[PDB]
Amino acid sequence: SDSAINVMKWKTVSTIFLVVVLYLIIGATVFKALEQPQEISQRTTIVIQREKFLRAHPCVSDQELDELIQQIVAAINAGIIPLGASSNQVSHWDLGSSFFFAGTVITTIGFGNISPRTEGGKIFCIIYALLGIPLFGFLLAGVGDQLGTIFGKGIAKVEDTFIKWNSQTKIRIISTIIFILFGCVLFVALPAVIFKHIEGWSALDAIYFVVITLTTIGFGDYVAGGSDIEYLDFYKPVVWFWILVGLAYFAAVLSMIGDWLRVIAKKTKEAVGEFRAHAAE
Amino acid sequence: SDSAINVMKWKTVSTIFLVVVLYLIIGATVFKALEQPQEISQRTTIVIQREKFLRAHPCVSDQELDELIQQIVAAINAGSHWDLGSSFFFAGTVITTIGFGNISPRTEGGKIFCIIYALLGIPLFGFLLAGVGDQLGTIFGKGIAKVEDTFIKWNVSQTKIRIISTIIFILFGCVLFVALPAVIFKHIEGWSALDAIYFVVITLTTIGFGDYVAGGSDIEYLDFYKPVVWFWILVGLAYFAAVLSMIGDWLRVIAKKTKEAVGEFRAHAAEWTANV
Ligand SMILES: CS(=O)(=O)Nc1ccc(C(=O)NCc2ccc(Cl)cc2Cl)cc1
Ligand SMILES: CS(=O)(=O)Nc1ccc(C(=O)NCc2ccc(Cl)cc2Cl)cc1
Ligand SMILES: CCCCCCCCCCCCCCCC
Ligand SMILES: CCCCCCCCCC
Ligand SMILES: CCCCCCCCCC
Ligand SMILES: CCCCCCCCCC
Ligand SMILES: CCCCCCCC
Ligand SMILES: CCCCCCCC
Ligand SMILES: [K+]
Ligand SMILES: [K+]
Ligand SMILES: [K+]
Ligand SMILES: [K+]
Ligand SMILES: [K+]
Repeated sequence: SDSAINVMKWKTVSTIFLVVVLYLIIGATVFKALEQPQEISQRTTIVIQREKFLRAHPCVSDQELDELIQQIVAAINAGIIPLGASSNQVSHWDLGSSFFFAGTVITTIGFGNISPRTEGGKIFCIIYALLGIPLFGFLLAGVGDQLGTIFGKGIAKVEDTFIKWNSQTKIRIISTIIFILFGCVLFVALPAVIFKHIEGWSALDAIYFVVITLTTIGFGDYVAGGSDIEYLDFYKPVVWFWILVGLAYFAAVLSMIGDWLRVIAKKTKEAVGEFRAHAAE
Repeated sequence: SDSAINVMKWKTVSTIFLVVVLYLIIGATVFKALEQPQEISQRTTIVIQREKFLRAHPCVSDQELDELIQQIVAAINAGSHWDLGSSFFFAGTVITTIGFGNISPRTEGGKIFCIIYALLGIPLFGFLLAGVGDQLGTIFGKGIAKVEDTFIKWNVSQTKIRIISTIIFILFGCVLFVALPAVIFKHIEGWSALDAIYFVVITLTTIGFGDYVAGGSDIEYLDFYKPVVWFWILVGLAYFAAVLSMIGDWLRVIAKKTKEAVGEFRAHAAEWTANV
């Protein structure tokens, strides 16, 4: 029965779909709860700064001020810092920042602090992506395998010495804790400590950047290297290598959580089973 | 030899690594080629707009202008952005990992909630998107059951018709998932021809720069539009996941061919050299 299993699939997909829809509603409501306050409190305190310099210089047209701000905002997206005290500046598409940008594309982090304006760039980026993404996948699978058997040598020693009197399936719980623990050391903690001390970011700002970068949501609200500071150039290529491996590690993490959410479904599936079964005597 | 196979692994990974590294250098050089010009040409034509606004409105001092720019820069860090709908959008950007980032959490809590929202939401979404991939997958399977009987009872027959089935995937696919939505984005947002195709590939590859975001301007939006784009993403993502996988498998073959092509090149060479 080829279509009997497919009916059992749609009943699965539709149920999940509604879980996601609900999860989007939960997230939505929590975010507009978290962010509506700081929005209106910065919105109300920006029209203080507007009407302070609306009435301080009426000799400028006053309708043109909002035009001017839109002219500055539009040029900000090309990467400007327009100032009287500073008119000579770095490039956003230098030898290195374009190489960064290839990175943002093939990883699909896509920070977007750098985005192509040139019609050609867009078209080259389309084609650069569609081939580069699947390409990178192989590197990242390879680095996942390489890291995968690396940690396999770590547990071969640990699953023999901790073989005292009394199990197989229970030491599977202890191996996974040491993954997540030692993992979140080199790939979340240690790089966050370095970003904090190098970029100058907060404690959370650096952890947040790490999860945003290595999940590959990559907002761009934080980008490591993106200010003009100094940069030791021991720094820049370490972060490349961090991403390369960090991505691989998170791909496992997110898969692990994926498989956790398999079980927790099967458990709540069976837990609804027993809840329906007893049903008030 | 447990380490003889592992040396054959690292020789694979390292060779790929250098392909990617080289590919990054190729892309880099092409982008700085494409984009260095438009950078300096917009940089030089923005200090025209600066020094025009001293001369066209001397009312403003040179000193208050740098205050003004700092007032704009400070407001850039804020960006309603977090209404009923735009936060729901933002959950979408997170669990899909498109992450347009036109909306990003400023609140310490938002960041922490977003970390946790992502780590659980991403794997969750994966299942929906796998389900929609399966559903779409057997949908197109019914499309080729009809097409692999009418064209396989006459001319140039099978395993080469595997080439013709995959062209009709990519063709009919790029119709509902690249063309048709790009046509609608062009006419709704007001974007160019390329701008809409570019947004599509950027959104559905999930690079999601954010330089284009469908819904992200303050245009009047029909209550038909917003939830169509959701549904577009939901399916569009699935379709591209296949596409990018297909290209992935293409790059398997081309490697195996150049692997074997180096094999024969070394083989005739090394035996030519050896006779001496
Ligand atoms: C605004 S800027 O572009 O002009 N400044 C720079 C910004 C970032 C980098 C860089 O390479 N950072 C490490 C890195 C590597 C690969 C990937 Cl994929 C992502 C990241 Cl974050 C360099 C210059
Ligand atoms: C600058 S703004 O945020 O305040 N304005 C808006 C921006 C976007 C939307 C919206 O609903 N887009 C549809 C959508 C949904 C989910 C995903 Cl993953 C991608 C997309 Cl394109 C609405 C308002
Ligand atoms: C200061 C750093 C904040 C990070 C706090 C850790 C959050 C990680 C939670 C992992 C997801 C499990 C949520 C459990 C809800 C039942
Ligand atoms: C964050 C909560 C999302 C899932 C709802 C739980 C009920 C399970 C339905 C069987
Ligand atoms: C309108 C520009 C489209 C170009 C990219 C489409 C794929 C063809 C590249 C070989
Ligand atoms: C060792 C694998 C060589 C891979 C070559 C990739 C070809 C891309 C050409 C567009
Ligand atoms: C817009 C033209 C790009 C051509 C790329 C070819 C580089 C080998
Ligand atoms: C972009 C072309 C890469 C060619 C390298 C092939 C080495 C086997
Ligand atoms: K992204
Ligand atoms: K992004
Ligand atoms: K992504
Ligand atoms: K992906
Ligand atoms: K982005």
